[PDB]
Amino acid sequence: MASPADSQIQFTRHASDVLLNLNRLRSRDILTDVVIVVSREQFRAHKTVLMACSGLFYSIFTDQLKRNLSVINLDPEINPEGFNILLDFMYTSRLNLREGNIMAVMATAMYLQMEHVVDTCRKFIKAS
Amino acid sequence: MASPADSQIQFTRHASDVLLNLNRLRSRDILTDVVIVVSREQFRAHKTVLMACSGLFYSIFTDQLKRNLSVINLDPEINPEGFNILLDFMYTSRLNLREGNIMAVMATAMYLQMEHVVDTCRKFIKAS
Ligand SMILES: Cn1ccc2c(ccn2CC(=O)Nc2ccncc2Cl)c1=O
Ligand SMILES: Cn1ccc2c(ccn2CC(=O)Nc2ccncc2Cl)c1=O
Repeated sequence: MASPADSQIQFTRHASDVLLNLNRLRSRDILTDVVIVVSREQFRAHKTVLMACSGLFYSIFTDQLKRNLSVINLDPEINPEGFNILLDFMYTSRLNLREGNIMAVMATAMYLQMEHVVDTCRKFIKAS
Repeated sequence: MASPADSQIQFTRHASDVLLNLNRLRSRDILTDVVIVVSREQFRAHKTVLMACSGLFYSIFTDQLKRNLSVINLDPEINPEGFNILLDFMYTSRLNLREGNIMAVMATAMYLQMEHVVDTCRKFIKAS
């Protein structure tokens, strides 16, 4: 006895509402379970959201060896501004690309294994 | 120095992709942190997603007194089928309403404090 997801009532704003509420929990540090250290800066997040948005974080936390880490030290060459823009993106679906930050954002998205964002960065370069 | 979310590049499928990947993590029991007990049945979930989708779970886990609970026993009158349909909805944006399940689903959504789903249930009744 079943009901295929395809025949069910679609709530067109549900996914966007969930992501906005996850961002609100991040803003209040509710159930955050990791600190991402990026040179002199620290960013708290939900490992579930990191894994949902990044090949790097997916590959780290899917491994039972690293599943329970509370601190991740990113590569020391990663631009914290680049990382912060992408973390915002993960929690908002909005990507802040500017002439001043495109190379930092693109290099960081390559490291985080966010292929659709890297492609978008290549589109932004083609448009400037 | 800032960039308002409103002037930023919108990824129209990002929120839906995040929610599908959270559902995949739930399907593999990766970083689930609660068991919801509903009479004879048990359902594992992510407290962050429960809080994002339900006034009842928001109010429970926002309280530092209950923030760390690993087990929630729902009211013994809650229909496990009703609960399972709504948990699926939380993780998919798809709501399985049928003549056979509408009253169970609506009663459960009232208990979970999911006002937009209760309203939709009232619309389904008006249409049958
Ligand atoms: C190249 N690459 C690799 C991974 C990736 C992206 C963009 C987002 N993600 C995360 C992801 O797929 N997570 C995931 C996949 C299956 N089950 C659960 C989860 Cl959480 C990417 O571009
Ligand atoms: C009546 N009612 C109450 C709550 C509710 C719904 C539907 C989803 N939610 C969850 C929610 O708002 N969560 C939330 C709010 C602020 N900051 C973080 C989070 Cl996570 C509802 O219909």
